[PDB]
Amino acid sequence: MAFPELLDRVGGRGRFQLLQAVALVTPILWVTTQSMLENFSAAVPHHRCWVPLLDNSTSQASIPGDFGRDVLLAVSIPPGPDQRPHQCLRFRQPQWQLIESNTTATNWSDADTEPCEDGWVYDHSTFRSTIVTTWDLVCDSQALRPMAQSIFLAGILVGAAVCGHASDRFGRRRVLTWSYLLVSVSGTIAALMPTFPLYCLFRFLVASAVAGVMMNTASLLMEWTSAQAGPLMMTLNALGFSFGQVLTGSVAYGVRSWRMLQLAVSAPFFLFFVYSWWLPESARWLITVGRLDQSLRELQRVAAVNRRKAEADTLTVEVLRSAMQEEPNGNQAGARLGTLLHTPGLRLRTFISMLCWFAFGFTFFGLALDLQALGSNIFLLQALIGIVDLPVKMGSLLLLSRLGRRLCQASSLVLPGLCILANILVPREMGILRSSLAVLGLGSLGAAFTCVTIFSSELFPTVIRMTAVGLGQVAARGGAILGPLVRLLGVYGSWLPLLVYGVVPVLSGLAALLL
Ligand SMILES: CCc1oc2ccccc2c1C(=O)c1cc(Br)c(O)c(Br)c1
Repeated sequence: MAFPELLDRVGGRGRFQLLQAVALVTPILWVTTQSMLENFSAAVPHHRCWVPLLDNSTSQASIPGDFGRDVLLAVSIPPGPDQRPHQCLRFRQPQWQLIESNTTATNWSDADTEPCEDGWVYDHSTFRSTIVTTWDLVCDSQALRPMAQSIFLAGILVGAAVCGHASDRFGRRRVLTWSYLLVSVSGTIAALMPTFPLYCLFRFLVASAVAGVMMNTASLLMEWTSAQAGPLMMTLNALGFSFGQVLTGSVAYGVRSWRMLQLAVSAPFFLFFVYSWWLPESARWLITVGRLDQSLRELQRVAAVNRRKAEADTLTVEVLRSAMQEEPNGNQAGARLGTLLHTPGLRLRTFISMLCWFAFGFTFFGLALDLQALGSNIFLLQALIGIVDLPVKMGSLLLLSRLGRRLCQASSLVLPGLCILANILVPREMGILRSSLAVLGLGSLGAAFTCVTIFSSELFPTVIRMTAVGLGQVAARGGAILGPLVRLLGVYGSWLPLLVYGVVPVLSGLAALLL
């Protein structure tokens, strides 16, 4: 009397699973908002150096002559690479000579310019305040944003590991609801810190709790349903991320202050926590540990929801004990890691699998967090990524049976990569075509994640099937951390970050055909 018999006899498809799927997919949207808020809360607006002549009204009253704002801006600030006033320099001694056109204003030495020691001036047309405006992440401090994003992703990884151990030892629902509470508390606290390091630490905690809640939601959604309806729930979970993208765009358009935006994003998790208590605990894990009475109570409850009390009556403790006896043992999990790499037949498939996992995190998170440089309307670009993803994710499922198994991975990585590499070659004059290629590039990478999850299981044997999938997750998380740090290469040239973000997926796709 295995557990699947009990799950089928109490009802696997009836009602209850739909309600549980809704209640566990709703928080995924806000999980996505928390993950991708860093694009909007930390946007860098156009800035110019602070000038006593222009900004200070006391010096404004002392100006001899009614000089226009553009004239004074040209007098005070050297021109920049894009014919705009330069961001990080200022004339120490106001140059009245530059106004006259009889002198070619080209012989300016760096010794005549000094760093902006009196602050900066930011435009507030599109954003009222970001962390860059608040803590002056400009010039010499421009490299700290990728550090913050990498800290967030490392927090995701550490939280995933810690919550894995905690859910293995204590259960699913308890860790899930405590993750809800910790998300809410940590976000609310982070929305009020005065200094940058405290903000980074509390974002680290938020990321840890987000990883925990995502993993526990996935596990609970998978475990309470029969194997026949698993892919439908996985597809719903995948669509949850696109809906979260759309929600992130809408909410970021709604609120233009980073503190208020963070508070609004972190608020609904308390409402999730308050009702998370009513959710039934997973019966299989309760059977595994040995709390037969609690598992029987949950089984009776869930069968009562399915309006199947007549079949629910005959459940007995001895059947539960037999099911516990029939549970497979996890002792061999220690040696499953070694046999993946030591076996030559298994070694080559793992390396190809890891590269596919690695390419997704490295490419997507290095670009999905940098929509500022890919276009002007960040609000429209954020929503379009979610919108384009849905047709591609569903369309890729149909493509599986027709063109075969092997060709799927290569096509799902080469095409998104080539679009990114085509971004450089397109002239900057055509902005409409320039932005469209980037949208299709990152938008199509969503089908890559969905494909690899299904693909990895079927290759490996059932004995080590679970372990191999876990290794791919670690590589994807590890590749995410290295993503934002690539943007530091932009000082050499603007095309350098895009070349790495395009070349890497292509090689991963081209090496994927050898499986
Ligand atoms: C925003 C969700 C998320 O944040 C992470 C941080 C570190 C490693 C993985 C993730 C991760 C995913 O797994 C993921 C999976 C699928 Br399928 C998607 O279509 C999108 Br979009 C994201």
